[PDB]
Amino acid sequence: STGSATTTPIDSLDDAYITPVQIGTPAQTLNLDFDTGSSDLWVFSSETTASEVDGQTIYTPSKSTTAKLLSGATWSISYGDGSSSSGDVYTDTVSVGGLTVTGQAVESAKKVSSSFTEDSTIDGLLGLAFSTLNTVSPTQQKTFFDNAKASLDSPVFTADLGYHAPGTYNFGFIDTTAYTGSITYTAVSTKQGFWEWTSTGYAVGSGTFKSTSIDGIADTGTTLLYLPATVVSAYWAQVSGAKSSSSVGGYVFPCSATLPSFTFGVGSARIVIPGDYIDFGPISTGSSSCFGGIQSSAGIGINIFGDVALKAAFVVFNGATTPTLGFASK
Ligand SMILES: Nc1nc(CCc2ccccc2)cc(=O)[nH]1
Repeated sequence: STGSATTTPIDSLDDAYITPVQIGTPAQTLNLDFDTGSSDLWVFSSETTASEVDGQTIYTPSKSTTAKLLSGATWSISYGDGSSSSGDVYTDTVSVGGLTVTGQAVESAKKVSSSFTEDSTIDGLLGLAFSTLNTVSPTQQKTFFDNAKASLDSPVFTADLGYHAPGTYNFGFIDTTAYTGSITYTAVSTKQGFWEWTSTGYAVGSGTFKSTSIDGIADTGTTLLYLPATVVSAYWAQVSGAKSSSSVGGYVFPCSATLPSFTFGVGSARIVIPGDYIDFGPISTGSSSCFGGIQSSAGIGINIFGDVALKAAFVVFNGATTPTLGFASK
């Protein structure tokens, strides 16, 4: 089997991407944030505290003839950015772009943190990291991709995120028309439960390539590109007037600047992130100070190849016996 679904930026800055998902019988379609950096499929629901729901589409398990409460099971997650959610668990039928899993764990939110309430565009998360990170207790549950994998034509999914435009998640096949040149595959460690790999280095604009190992994660659920302070300083030094602001919480730059590109290495291959991808717009409405899309990973403890990086590539999440990641230009 295979599946294919379009993924859409939630706003004009590509702050996150949503993908429609069918849950239950009859289908209830929710727009979920496909997150290769976490491993819970959770949704806003009929059970979510009423004051914590503000425009999201909710899953109502009582209206699904295939929903079954998973006895005694609860979940609670806290993300890298400080947001959180928790609740109980059903198993139900879940489909993505024509691909169906029966008995998928659907984690129904009883509580969500304020950032989720405040964003009406995201109805929940669909985790695509390794199932070892799933938070369901006392019996850990499998991700959508883990459940689907055996049935897929090939045990893979791909992320093709758009810059200011729709993109695609495919399951079970590689669309050879969706990228240019070849796909370069690179080793993955699953020891932290992430798609963790090692970049071979970087370049800033037309500058020469610096060969240096950067360990990090391919994370569709993180918006920005988080890299070591030395690398991030080298980037922003090329932007006149750019400064790290402790009050804002990162590098900001004059909105009138034209930003240089940033290149990262995958083996001998190179993925080029155009300068415009790094512009996250005014820090507050009407400001002429803009927020940078490349930020220091210092004190978050891990480098993160988030959407800023991934949207410059066609990305293969290869779930073979020994997982690997592939990157191509596009
Ligand atoms: N990998 C990853 N996932 C999340 C998911 C939660 C989320 C979703 C949209 C906006 C804000 C928070 C948060 C995070 O920091 N990293």
